[PDB]
Amino acid sequence: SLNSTGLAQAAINGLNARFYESSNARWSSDEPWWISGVALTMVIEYMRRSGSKEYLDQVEDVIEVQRQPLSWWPSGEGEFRADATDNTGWWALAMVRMYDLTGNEDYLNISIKDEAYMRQWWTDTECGGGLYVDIQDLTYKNAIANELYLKLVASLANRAPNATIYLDRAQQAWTWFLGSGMINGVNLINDGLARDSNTGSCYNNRLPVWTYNQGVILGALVELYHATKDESYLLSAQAIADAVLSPSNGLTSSSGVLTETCEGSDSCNQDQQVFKGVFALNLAELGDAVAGASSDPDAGQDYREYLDTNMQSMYANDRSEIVPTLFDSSTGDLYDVSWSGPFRNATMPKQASAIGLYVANI
Ligand SMILES: OC[C@H]1O[C@H](OC[C@H]2O[C@H](O)[C@@H](O)[C@@H](O)[C@@H]2O)[C@@H](O)[C@@H](O)[C@@H]1O
Ligand SMILES: OC[C@H]1O[C@H](O)[C@@H](O)[C@@H](O)[C@@H]1O
Ligand SMILES: OC[C@H]1O[C@H](O)[C@@H](O)[C@@H](O)[C@@H]1O
Repeated sequence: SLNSTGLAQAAINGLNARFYESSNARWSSDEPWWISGVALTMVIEYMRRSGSKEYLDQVEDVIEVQRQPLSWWPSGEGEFRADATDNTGWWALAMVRMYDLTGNEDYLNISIKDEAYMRQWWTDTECGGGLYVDIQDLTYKNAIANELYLKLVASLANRAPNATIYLDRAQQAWTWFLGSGMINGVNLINDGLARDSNTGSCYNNRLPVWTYNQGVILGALVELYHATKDESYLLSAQAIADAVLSPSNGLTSSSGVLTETCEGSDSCNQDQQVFKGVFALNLAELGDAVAGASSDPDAGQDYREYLDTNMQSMYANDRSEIVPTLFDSSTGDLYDVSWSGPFRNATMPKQASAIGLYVANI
């Protein structure tokens, strides 16, 4: 059959052999720094779900160096506090997984510092809530930043000492998100909000439906369920997932393969190349929570069936292997952006998204 653990490791090896920079303790300095954080999450999640620890030394090197005050944002004072709330949020969630893997209070403390940094740009005076993404400009409360923050406070509500204040913040944050309008008529999440020129009220800006904006919210609702034992959160998550799996909504191909909207025009940029893996890994948390929340053995079978279907398509259609040489004995797998289309080339955001799908099936 298909050993997702073996292919995850081969993909991580391929990510490392092509894109990891030993001298910089980071993958691909020419790609968005926040995608290095996503990559770290995938490697941590692989280790956490497979029981292996083969990349734990490497992960710890990356943390120690990216922990330092950023050259492009020294006012953050390190600990991943960067020039945007979504930048910070990706690394914050990686530290939560780091904590889950190791149990070291140190990583949890980074997440606590990051929550407090992000909340600095939560304002109740515009849109009745939510935080801005552009720390320097304060012109956009989008979906990804508030989804990341929501999943952070919901995670802290399950792990941090003053867990109650985080439960209050997460419940208050989910209420704002739900009533914000970003969840549209088919239970998908548009990119962000826009503000009325004359009235100051906000509305769904009808910008694209990105796959990672339907994933991160699922993890937040799963964490909100673990902290409250309220299945209504799982039900809300399940509706967002169900809309994604529905081919009528354009996210799922006629072959049952997840497809970013830019894949058609072949115009997926550095950011959008990683979106799919973020959704898959989050849907795996939904499927796991759903299967355990009920005695039914078929609970979440469709989410697992979906991830499996997508894995075999990416394995057969999107895969390419590195050429070993007399000097470089490094082996592994490389992956392009389309989980059904051909393999043209591999980039770090595409590779990280491939790892996410394999880890989602581990
Ligand atoms: O490509 C769709 C997104 O494009 C814009 O943001 C790009 C990325 O910039 C940030 O630094 C990262 O943290 C990412 O989270 C973010 O996607 C925004 O318009 C965003 O809302 C779009 O979804
Ligand atoms: O993501 C890469 C990261 O490093 C660059 O040097 C800066 O311009 C940042 O604004 C950017 O976010
Ligand atoms: O339209 C919503 C939003 O779209 C853009 O991506 C942002 O740069 C903002 O200027 C604007 O408010």
